[PDB]
Amino acid sequence: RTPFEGFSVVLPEDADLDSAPLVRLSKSIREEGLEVRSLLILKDGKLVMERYAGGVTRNHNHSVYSVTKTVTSTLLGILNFEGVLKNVDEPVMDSLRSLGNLPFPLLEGKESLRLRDVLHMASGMRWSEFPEREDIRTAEDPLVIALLPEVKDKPGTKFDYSNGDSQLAAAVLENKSGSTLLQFAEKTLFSWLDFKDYEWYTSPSGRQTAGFGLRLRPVDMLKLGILYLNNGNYKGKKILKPDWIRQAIKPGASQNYGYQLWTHQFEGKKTFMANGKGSQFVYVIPHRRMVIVVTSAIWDKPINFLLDKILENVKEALDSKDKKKIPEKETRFLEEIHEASL
Repeated sequence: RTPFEGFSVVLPEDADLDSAPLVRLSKSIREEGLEVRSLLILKDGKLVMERYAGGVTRNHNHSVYSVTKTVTSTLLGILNFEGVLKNVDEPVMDSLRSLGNLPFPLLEGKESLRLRDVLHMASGMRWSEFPEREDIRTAEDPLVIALLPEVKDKPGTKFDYSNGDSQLAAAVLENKSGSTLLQFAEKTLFSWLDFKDYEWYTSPSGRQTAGFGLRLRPVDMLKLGILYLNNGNYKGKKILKPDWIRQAIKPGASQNYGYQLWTHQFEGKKTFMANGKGSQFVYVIPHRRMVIVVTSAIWDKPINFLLDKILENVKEALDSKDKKKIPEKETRFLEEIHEASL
């Protein structure tokens, strides 16, 4: 029960959760052979489950893949809080021209793209049809790769899940901040939330990749969720404007995609999440004051499989009549968590 970087560590029952469905969840993960490295559940500010796999400890980091997109959006949010980024309708082109060193053929046809359009994965650049889309992972300059395609659909109208759009969003951040993604994060988000043992893929150009490449501790993923849960406040420090969060969670071109994050529902009520391939999640449930964090290596199932499983059992934990603290229940809980660790 020793507090962990601000967080009280408690039994599910201490936060009005039945531990039994959480034990069943953890057992089901094991016996279905699901490679879940971390599963953290926070409720009412208390860390009620902290499940690590064999070899994984509190201080290990994990590739978070598309969770990186949400971090990118958060950093733009911070620029908005600081007043530097006034308006999501400003053309991305203003930032591209200001950065410079970008040949005109990369810029041609992109004069209408708004920051909103790239945040929404709605640039109109058909990333899904761009044969060299994987080059953003290895090229000298990811921004150059992001600018190779032409704008074909009216910006803001067509959803196409794109690392290129994330990178164009990051260009706005670079121009307005004077810093790369990681540089700005270390001045702001990562400093303010006391992140530890993070790493972010840095291309030869010095630019980070906006859509992927960040590695984080699960506890740091949890803090990112807390920041949104508390409407842009972390431990009494204002970091995001409420208006920014409101816009960020509003569906754009896709009925379920805001500013580099997904909307969802739990108990019929609006929720939202960062997520990444292989089943990485930062899942925020405002009406229950909960954040759920997951890192995994599940490559043979869609990410909704693990998400739905977790949410089913969390619902059972909330609805259960059996919420009394009983030594037998503590032991089965602690023993299952131990087993998962082996």
